[PDB]
Amino acid sequence: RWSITTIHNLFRKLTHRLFRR
Repeated sequence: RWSITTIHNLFRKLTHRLFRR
């Protein structure tokens, strides 16, 4: 369970390798 409200932006690119979906 990944609860990322706005931070999702700093992850969508940072962890894009994992959250590529």
